[PDB]
Amino acid sequence: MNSDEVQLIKKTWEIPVATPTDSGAAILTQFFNRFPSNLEKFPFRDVPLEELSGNARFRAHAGRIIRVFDESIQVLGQDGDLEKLDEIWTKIAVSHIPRTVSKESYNQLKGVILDVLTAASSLDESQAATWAKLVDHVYAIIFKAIDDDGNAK
Ligand code: HEM
Ligand SMILES: [Cl-]
Ligand SMILES: [Mg+2]
Ligand SMILES: [Mg+2]
Repeated sequence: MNSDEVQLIKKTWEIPVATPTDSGAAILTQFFNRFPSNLEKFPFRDVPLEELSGNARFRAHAGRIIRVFDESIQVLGQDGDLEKLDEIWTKIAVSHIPRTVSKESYNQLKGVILDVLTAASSLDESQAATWAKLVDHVYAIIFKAIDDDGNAK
């Protein structure tokens, strides 16, 4: 990723990261609206869709997605970037093994994250592609740590 691309990610991230609560809720509500089976993994599985963002555990997970991306973006373009991303995302992958989060489930979330960011920062196609390169990189890291069903390899 060239220096222009890193800068673009950093600068466009400033908008959605300014509001972790709303931005994370946009991601996670969309995930559950499109792909409701994923609700069942959480303790808030029976909370009505319109009430999800009021649930504290929903808010915690929503905020985690934003914060982990923020941590990831912070390391870009500087020494140790690849190592630090591998660390971050390997740990995320292993953390979900006890919840059998499948590769399909991750891929469901992937498209929703990119959708939310594209809208939030008004990304053009080229800018969205730069974001997709980052996300695909981190997904490579996740996916070398799990089988298709989300178990350890
Ligand atoms: C960008 C992707 C994601 C990130 C960064 C993320 C991050 C996290 C983190 C940091 C935790 C806390 C782990 C702990 O208890 O120590 C967590 C828990 C959890 N995540 Fe994710 N997650 C992601 C995607 C997903 C997906 C796709 C699902 C699918 C349903 C999911 C389901 C869960 C569940 C069920 C928990 C445990 C909740 C509980 O124990 O009450 N996550 N996630
Ligand atoms: Cl579903
Ligand atoms: Mg297996
Ligand atoms: Mg099994």
